[PDB]
Amino acid sequence: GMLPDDVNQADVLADVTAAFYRYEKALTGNDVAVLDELFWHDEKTVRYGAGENLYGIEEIRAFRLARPSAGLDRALRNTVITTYGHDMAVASTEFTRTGSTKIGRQMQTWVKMPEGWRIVAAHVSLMS
Amino acid sequence: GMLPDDVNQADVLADVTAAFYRYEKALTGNDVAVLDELFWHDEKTVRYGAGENLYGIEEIRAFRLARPSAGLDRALRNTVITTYGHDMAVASTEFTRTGSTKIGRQMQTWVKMPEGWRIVAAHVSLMS
Ligand SMILES: [Cl-]
Ligand SMILES: [Cl-]
Repeated sequence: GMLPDDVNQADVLADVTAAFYRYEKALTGNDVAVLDELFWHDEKTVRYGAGENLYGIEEIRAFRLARPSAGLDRALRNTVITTYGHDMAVASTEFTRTGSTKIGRQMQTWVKMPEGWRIVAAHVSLMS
Repeated sequence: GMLPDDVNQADVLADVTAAFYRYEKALTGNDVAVLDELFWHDEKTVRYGAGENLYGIEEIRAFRLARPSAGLDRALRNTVITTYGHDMAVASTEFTRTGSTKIGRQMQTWVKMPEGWRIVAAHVSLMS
């Protein structure tokens, strides 16, 4: 049960936030090692990206290596990080790019595993 | 703390799965009252839809009433529902519609509140 006071406990929110910005940096720099580190290592993990639907860490890894590295840098905007209790978080952000005209959105659900905070599901898309 | 045994406990998953399909019913039948009941009533709630970025339950409610009621029906595909401990879940699915050629994706993060299972963040989009 999630009680109202259990939302956004300062310390939980600091850990998750650092983790989020660390993922942000790995993503824009194409640090595939870390991008793999931060994702949950399981067959149930899901990543819906702009042009692909990926199920399991195996497919997400294939994706990562097959992905073009040019124009990965992006500016975030309207970022909302909300924690629930001591081991669950939702990071939501919009983003834009120097090249594009469309607006990007990214939603990620983080869970604290024994190995650390891990993204168990992510959806990334361009707004119509 | 989330150990491997805390993933997909039978009872928790049975509940969240039923809540997920209740929402599916409300969405396709445009049961705005239920659609609202099932979303978390808070300013922090976030819904990224195909063509809009909604922040807070008030913005989400406006959207429900402004939305066209025609063609809301859909077919689900590749649905994955994973629960974490006894009070968080992530439901992800693809979907298609009779008319369209594009593939839809929905991802929802559910938290069990005292009033019940509630979607705290949702992202819907068409694969580009
Ligand atoms: Cl896998
Ligand atoms: Cl609000």
